[PDB]
Amino acid sequence: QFTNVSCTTSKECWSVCQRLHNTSRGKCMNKKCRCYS
Repeated sequence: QFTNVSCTTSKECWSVCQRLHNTSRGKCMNKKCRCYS
């Protein structure tokens, strides 16, 4: 799903995603960091 968190390095979506939802896998798009199941 989407998160209002922007990014610079994929390292960021990861921790955000796993903390917020039961995930771990994440990757960012120029618009924002994004999470995946």
